[PDB]
Amino acid sequence: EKGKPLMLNPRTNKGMAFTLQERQMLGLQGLLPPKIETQDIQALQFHRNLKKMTSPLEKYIYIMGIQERNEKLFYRILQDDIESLMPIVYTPTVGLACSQYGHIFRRPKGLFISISDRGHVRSIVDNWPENHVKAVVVTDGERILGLGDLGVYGMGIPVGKLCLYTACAGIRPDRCLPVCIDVGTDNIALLKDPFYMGLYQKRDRTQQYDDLIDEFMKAITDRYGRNTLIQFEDFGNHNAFRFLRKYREKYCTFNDDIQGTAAVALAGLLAAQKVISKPISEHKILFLGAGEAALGIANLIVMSMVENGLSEQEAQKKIWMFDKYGLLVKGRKAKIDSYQEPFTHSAPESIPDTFEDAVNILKPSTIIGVAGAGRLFTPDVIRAMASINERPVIFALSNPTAQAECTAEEAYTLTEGRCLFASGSPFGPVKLTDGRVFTPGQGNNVYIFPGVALAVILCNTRHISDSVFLEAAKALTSQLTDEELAQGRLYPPLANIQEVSINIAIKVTEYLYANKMAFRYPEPEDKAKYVKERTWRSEYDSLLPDVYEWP
Amino acid sequence: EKGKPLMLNPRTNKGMAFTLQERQMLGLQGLLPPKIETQDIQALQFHRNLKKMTSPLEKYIYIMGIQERNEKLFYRILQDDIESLMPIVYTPTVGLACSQYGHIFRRPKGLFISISDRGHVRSIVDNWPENHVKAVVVTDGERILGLGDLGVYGMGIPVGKLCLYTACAGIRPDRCLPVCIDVGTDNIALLKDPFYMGLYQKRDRTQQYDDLIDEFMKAITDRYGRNTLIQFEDFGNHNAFRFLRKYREKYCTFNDDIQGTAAVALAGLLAAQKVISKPISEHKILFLGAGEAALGIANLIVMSMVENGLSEQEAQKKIWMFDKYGLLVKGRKAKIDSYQEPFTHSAPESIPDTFEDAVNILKPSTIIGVAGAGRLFTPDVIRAMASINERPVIFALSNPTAQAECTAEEAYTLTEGRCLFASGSPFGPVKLTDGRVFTPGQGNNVYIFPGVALAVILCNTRHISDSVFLEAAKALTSQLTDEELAQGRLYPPLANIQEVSINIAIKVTEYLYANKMAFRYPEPEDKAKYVKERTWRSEYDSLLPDVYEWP
Amino acid sequence: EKGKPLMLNPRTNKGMAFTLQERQMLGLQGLLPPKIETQDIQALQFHRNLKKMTSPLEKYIYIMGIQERNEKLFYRILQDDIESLMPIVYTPTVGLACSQYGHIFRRPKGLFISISDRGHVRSIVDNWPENHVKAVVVTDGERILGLGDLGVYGMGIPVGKLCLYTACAGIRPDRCLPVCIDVGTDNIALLKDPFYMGLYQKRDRTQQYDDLIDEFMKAITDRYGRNTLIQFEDFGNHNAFRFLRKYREKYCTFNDDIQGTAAVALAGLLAAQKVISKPISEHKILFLGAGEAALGIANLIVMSMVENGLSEQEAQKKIWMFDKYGLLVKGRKAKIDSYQEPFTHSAPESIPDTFEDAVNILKPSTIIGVAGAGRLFTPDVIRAMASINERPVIFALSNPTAQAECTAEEAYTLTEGRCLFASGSPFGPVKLTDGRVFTPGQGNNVYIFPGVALAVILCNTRHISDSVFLEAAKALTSQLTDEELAQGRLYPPLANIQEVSINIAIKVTEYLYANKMAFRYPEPEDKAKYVKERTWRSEYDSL
Ligand SMILES: NC(=O)c1ccc[n+]([C@@H]2O[C@H](COP(=O)([O-])OP(=O)(O)OC[C@H]3O[C@@H](n4cnc5c(N)ncnc54)[C@H](O)[C@@H]3O)[C@@H](O)[C@H]2O)c1
Ligand SMILES: NC(=O)c1ccc[n+]([C@@H]2O[C@H](COP(=O)([O-])OP(=O)(O)OC[C@H]3O[C@@H](n4cnc5c(N)ncnc54)[C@H](O)[C@@H]3O)[C@@H](O)[C@H]2O)c1
Ligand SMILES: NC(=O)c1ccc[n+]([C@@H]2O[C@H](COP(=O)([O-])OP(=O)(O)OC[C@H]3O[C@@H](n4cnc5c(N)ncnc54)[C@H](O)[C@@H]3O)[C@@H](O)[C@H]2O)c1
Ligand SMILES: NC(=O)c1ccc[n+]([C@@H]2O[C@H](COP(=O)([O-])OP(=O)(O)OC[C@H]3O[C@@H](n4cnc5c(N)ncnc54)[C@H](O)[C@@H]3O)[C@@H](O)[C@H]2O)c1
Ligand SMILES: NC(=O)c1ccc[n+]([C@@H]2O[C@H](COP(=O)([O-])OP(=O)(O)OC[C@H]3O[C@@H](n4cnc5c(N)ncnc54)[C@H](O)[C@@H]3O)[C@@H](O)[C@H]2O)c1
Ligand SMILES: NC(=O)c1ccc[n+]([C@@H]2O[C@H](COP(=O)([O-])OP(=O)(O)OC[C@H]3O[C@@H](n4cnc5c(N)ncnc54)[C@H](O)[C@@H]3O)[C@@H](O)[C@H]2O)c1
Repeated sequence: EKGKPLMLNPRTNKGMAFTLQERQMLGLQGLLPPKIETQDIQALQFHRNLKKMTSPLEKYIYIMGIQERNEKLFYRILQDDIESLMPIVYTPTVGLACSQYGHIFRRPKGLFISISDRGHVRSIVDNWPENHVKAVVVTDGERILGLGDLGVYGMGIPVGKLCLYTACAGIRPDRCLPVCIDVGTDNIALLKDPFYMGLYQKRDRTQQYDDLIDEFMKAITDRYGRNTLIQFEDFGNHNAFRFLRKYREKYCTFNDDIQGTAAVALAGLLAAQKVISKPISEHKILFLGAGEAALGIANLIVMSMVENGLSEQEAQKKIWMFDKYGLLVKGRKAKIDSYQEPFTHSAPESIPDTFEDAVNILKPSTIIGVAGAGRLFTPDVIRAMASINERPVIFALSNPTAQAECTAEEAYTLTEGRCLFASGSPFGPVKLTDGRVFTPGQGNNVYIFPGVALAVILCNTRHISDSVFLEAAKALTSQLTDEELAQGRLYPPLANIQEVSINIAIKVTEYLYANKMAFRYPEPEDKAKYVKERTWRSEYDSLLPDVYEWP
Repeated sequence: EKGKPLMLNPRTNKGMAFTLQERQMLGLQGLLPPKIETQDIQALQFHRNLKKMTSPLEKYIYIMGIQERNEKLFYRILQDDIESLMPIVYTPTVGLACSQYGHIFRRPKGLFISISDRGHVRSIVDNWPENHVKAVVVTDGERILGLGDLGVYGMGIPVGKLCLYTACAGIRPDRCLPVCIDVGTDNIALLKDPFYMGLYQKRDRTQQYDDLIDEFMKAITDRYGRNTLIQFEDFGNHNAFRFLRKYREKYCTFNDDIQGTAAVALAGLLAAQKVISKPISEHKILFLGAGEAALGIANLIVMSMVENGLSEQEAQKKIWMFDKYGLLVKGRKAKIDSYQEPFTHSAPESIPDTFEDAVNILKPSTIIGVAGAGRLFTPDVIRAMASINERPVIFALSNPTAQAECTAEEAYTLTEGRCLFASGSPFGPVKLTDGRVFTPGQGNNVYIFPGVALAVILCNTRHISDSVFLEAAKALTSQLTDEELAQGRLYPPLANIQEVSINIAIKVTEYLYANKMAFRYPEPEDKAKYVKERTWRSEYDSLLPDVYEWP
Repeated sequence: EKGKPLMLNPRTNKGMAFTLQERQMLGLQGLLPPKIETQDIQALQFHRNLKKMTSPLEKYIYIMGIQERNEKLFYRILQDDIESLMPIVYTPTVGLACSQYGHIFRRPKGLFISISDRGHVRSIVDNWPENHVKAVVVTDGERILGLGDLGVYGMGIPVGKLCLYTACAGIRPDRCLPVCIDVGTDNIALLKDPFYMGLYQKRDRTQQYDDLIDEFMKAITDRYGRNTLIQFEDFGNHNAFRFLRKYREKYCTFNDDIQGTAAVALAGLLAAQKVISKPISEHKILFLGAGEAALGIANLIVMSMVENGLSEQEAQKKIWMFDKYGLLVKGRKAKIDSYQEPFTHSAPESIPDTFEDAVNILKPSTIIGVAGAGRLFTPDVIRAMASINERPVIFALSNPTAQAECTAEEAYTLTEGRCLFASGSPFGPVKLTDGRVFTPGQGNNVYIFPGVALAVILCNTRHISDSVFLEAAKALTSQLTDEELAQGRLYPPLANIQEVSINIAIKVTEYLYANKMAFRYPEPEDKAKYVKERTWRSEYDSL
């Protein structure tokens, strides 16, 4: 294939980096201006132009323009300046982009499956032109973090996340399939817009909803394979969580809100445990929240303790949960689900009404907040920890920032800089009155999903075990240098997310083979060389035909 | 477009004549054996192989195999050895090929329009992939010369004739469309064959026949234009002749049996008139036959005399016709059609019963036989001419050989080598008893259809006048050299059919412009250079991309 | 995809059998005659046309004509009349067809890699349009059995063999890559030919040649994967045997003339054993030839014996070899390879000068002829075996009839119909004076290469062990029914080559999974169903 098509296909288009010989031999001569440049100077021109613009939204449009024009240039510039541009391509900007610029550019990307297509979903899946899809990321656009129900404009989130699959772990773009399921929207801003690109109905919440996600799962799987990696993104928590439970064993699926959070959470505790060298039986964890997030993080703490010499039942007894109804204790007015049982214990003689009370009586070394209620780590709660512990561990994991349990500012000032703090929220550094400055711990799911996704795909793995995320957690924290642990870092620098994501992938690859969950044989002797060699790269290929004389 | 497709398209395939650089740059390297040859040595290999085989049928299969593989090589070898291979590609072999090898190779070529497709013929025409069809040749396969009703196996005839359009006049192959109309067959050899490729019914002879040919004419014309050249080939004479009359004015159409015969016939008379210098009023023509052939040849004699100083009514009086019912004379038992009127005259006082009688009483300088009855030029008839004339002109034009009015052998022996003889039939040389050898005149429609077709297409002419064939006749005979006229040649050597066909085309081009029947403007100053420059040629083009350094 | 290309593509072209529905839908109405047919009518039409063709060479040209126009129809008619058309498409008439091919017709197919393309073999491999090649057959065409050095015209043989891969074992044609390596030719009649299609040079036998083969192996493997089955065919006996040794551990490779021959020979010997039940102790095998053919048969025989409770070197003691310098014996004047050593034994008191003398002293139960020197199984040799043995086994395997060690005629007559005889030659039935009628066994590599190939591809096997060929030999003989063994058949009928080939593929698949040589996971539970439902078929698809 030669001529114009080479230029209109972003997967092969090199633009001005088309060699003179390439332009002449492939019939491009005259279709480009008469000047050869390299990926280097192409990339340099873009970085320079991005430095002139200041709006994140404007940066999104500019860089997503390239992704449609020149695939390899897009992933060069993305990887050149990854810490700055991960927040532009993905959260928080992608959500802001979808909402505002859905109606104006109207450029279709990925696959749209509406409830109108019940019974014929296989035939919609058959229209996707790529034959070896390895990674599917799907949304119904119900809960875009910090905006809400954006309907089909949700498509932007799977696209953005897949960009990071490629940028961070070098997963092949052609092997990725962003999907948007349209069951309606509850947002009258969209239902009353004559220019809305989605179905004009309230979200279908009937059995037809559950049957369509079922049909989609079957359909993707029947074309691409049983081992096809599937993530649900910005679904309603109730849907996302019950779907993880329904499909986790039948399909190759994992969920960032539960399992990525658990890996990122544990990674941070493990980092905290390297500076504070506090012994295993000196440990007691108290959760604000007892939902799927708490259960997921808790499960992974239990499993970590069991690998370090404790017993499942010993590890469990070091973990307490406090939900809406208060502390979770054997025999109480409020419900206790059978997944919560393992962390529901015999009451201590004092029973608390507030979380503050619960801290004072239990005296935990670590509080983890996953309630999504708001500032429930109140100064009295933060103050009480500083009192009970030399170095208290305070994780305010609830997102977004409004829902977070406490700020970095109020966490560090009220413990006079002695707490080991992490959040999902982006808090800036905080300056105490003695002069010294604290940069808080920022837990980010991008630490986990790229490396995990790459290992599962490269191994042809069909089931993602809890131990994957355990192994992910250890792999992340094992990359913190002794110099970095002394400066109070709980998480590697995002600038190194590539090296980080690949080492996690090598270590999960090692785990999946060692435990007979890989189907890619023969098994490699060296798992490092196996992955470092199957990563997609942004360097331009030669498209030059091989001309040579005959001796 | 590059790679395998270049090789599977016979219009671009060069086979072993693909340059090393072409093979490397276009992605053919390894798809061909590792040896470069030229058209020269390709052509040489074929000629050498054809010399080892002796059956015309075997020569047909071998050479038609190339036409499907390598278009330009096919037209090189065809033109290299044109006198030998015109009879293989076309009549008489093509008819013999169709019959025998229709059922075995079963390779579809050209467009099939069946009576099953009444009302939807435009949509069948729309399936032909070439957009600028200039020349259409169509059969219903009813009367293959010297075989009969071959049904859809008739397709071979239009294909073969189009081969000669290209070989003889350099008309573009891509601009040619062979067509086969299937209305059934009356041949039970085909209707009882389970492997027959055509419709299983007797030929439809109802109004639906006339309506389908109408719909086909409209359809071809509505896609390709009003100026699109159309010939009917091996239709039943009644159909071929009444269709010429119905469409001749509405459409750009001409018929070889009537108009090609008239041009070839007149060309021969004009040649005879250069050696015998017998004056215009010393001339009297007697026809055996008074049908469309006689009328067509007669019309063109009248028009030739009128250009030389006679009057339409004077010229007519020099022409007599003798059909089944005898001599055509004002007031006789038998019918006289209004087209026959002009050559129906007042009776001479003796009235003949036999053609022999008619010769003796009228004493014509020329007898032309177009009756299709058989040996009606009996020795007494041939003898009577030798008696009445120093050099009698005897044209036995009825085809095939069985239907011919007399042989060359019996024509030359019974006039003791004094007759100027021509036939449509291929008679070998004839040796008289005084030693000397006569090569007879062979009239061949290939003298006329290539040159005429090229002029009409190159001029965007919409109507083919009688004067075209007049001009064709003069153009043919004007090419006989004075040396050739002394040896008794009535027709140029077939070995030079290319030069001959192109000069005819130049001279018809001159006529069509001079008489405002051309639509291609601006009109060229020099009509020779206009045609010599628009001829398709068999030389291979370069497909090499233009690689060059930048100064 | 649409219209004319759909007809010009032999993979898709159904010809007259394109349904009205398809024609309406795919823009074919008008491009085809009115008539609509079924594959049954096309095949029947074709079988009739072929029967009035007189020459086996005229037949080749007709059927290969269909192969270039309608691939489905080509494999239908081939499978329909598989026994008669097998020797048309392949051995022997493919060799004769090659001899006078590339002159009159000279259509190109497969992949041509020149010694001129040195260092650029990857370009050429990348020019092959198919993306999922699983089966490569390669030749340099130095040793076409019967004709010899046919240079670049040897391409016809890989093409011939891949046709049998598909016809016999239902290996997908679009996953087959015939390859001809052009390194020059020593054929003088062919170098002087101006219309020859190869390099006008003598065969490059330098290091450049060995490097080219290394580059080919690496190129095929880089594009299509390390799994890719690579089969060498009609290579020089010198190169084929040494390239097998070199590559068979590194890549997924086998050689038909060594490992295929070995497997078919053993299968015959094993069939002979069910008939006569000679106590394994009494077995004594004497080869005419000590070539890599003999070494391949010998290796598989000891593996059979070891598997039936003999120790390795105790089995080797039962096998004697005799070449151009007489019996292979310890401290002999002539030269012995390190692969010939295990079948080189201490000298018996009297050292045989002649093969007859070798038979009388050693008094063997079986004689295997693989010397390609002609009629060395002399009447006196055949009478000796008849006298020493109740049921003597005589295998005359030198392939071209004229250089077979003996005839069925000679074997059955001079043995009073007591001998179990196989050859590689197409000998007819033999009628003795006592009125009994003997049908000699025809050993044919087609019993093995199809089923083995399918199994290795389907199991994503990377190394093909000696045991695969031992298991294939056993799989072949087990196809023989009690009636067939009673009638004294040594091979199953060729008419059933498909069933035979697919049963062999199933047994080899079971062995490969059982011995951790299959890398296709998940492991199937029903191997017979796994293989049967993965075979490509001649049945037209819907478009
Ligand atoms: N590059 C292509 O255009 C292409 C397309 C189809 C097949 N192939 C060939 O087929 C052969 C078979 O593949 P294999 O099983 O050896 O692959 P593999 O064993 O190298 O990889 C194991 C699995 O991971 C996938 N994979 C590998 N690298 C990846 C990446 N960067 N992103 C996402 N997924 C990735 C594969 O599809 C496979 O499912 C390969 O040798 C390849 O050359 C190539
Ligand atoms: N903005 C968003 O898009 C969004 C929405 C929902 C959840 N989330 C995040 O995802 C996670 C999933 O939450 P979930 O589905 O388990 O919610 P849930 O209500 O099912 O469970 C959350 C837990 O917090 C507890 N809780 C609620 N209010 C409380 C209070 N005032 N005091 C103490 N405990 C209280 C609940 O009892 C429960 O145990 C949350 O941690 C949240 O950070 C984000
Ligand atoms: N060669 C191609 O692929 C192609 C296709 C379409 C259009 N064109 C271009 O469109 C322009 C317009 O054409 P034009 O009106 O000047 O043509 P023209 O005036 O040279 O020819 C007059 C007519 O005769 C036809 N013609 C010319 N040479 C012919 C041949 N060898 N056989 C049969 N028919 C022949 C033309 O189609 C036209 O109808 C041309 O300059 C040409 O380059 C080229
Ligand atoms: N074999 C074939 O495929 C075939 C078939 C028909 C015609 N042709 C040729 O095409 C031409 C067209 O013929 P047509 O359609 O005008 O036929 P027609 O019958 O319409 O006219 C032929 C003329 O010959 C005359 N004729 C017939 N028998 C005669 C006899 N015994 N004596 C004197 N005159 C006699 C007729 O009266 C008539 O004037 C013929 O000249 C013939 O050579 C060939
Ligand atoms: N189970 C069935 O009924 C059935 C039948 C036909 C195809 N399939 C296909 O098999 C797929 C499974 O994936 P896979 O292709 O990796 O496993 P597979 O079992 O189809 O592959 C086995 C190996 O042999 C190859 N192969 C299979 N059939 C072949 C043939 N006839 N000729 C040559 N090579 C052949 C394959 O490329 C692969 O390397 C399914 O997605 C399905 O589409 C399944
Ligand atoms: N069984 C089958 O279906 C099958 C298949 C393919 C090939 N073959 C045959 O395998 C044979 C291999 O032999 P090759 O010709 O390639 O030579 P080779 O070098 O492979 O082996 C021939 C052996 O015979 C010996 N030899 C030569 N002349 C001799 C003589 N007069 N007496 C005793 N020994 C002699 C040689 O020294 C050598 O040891 C071929 O003849 C070929 O026809 C058989």
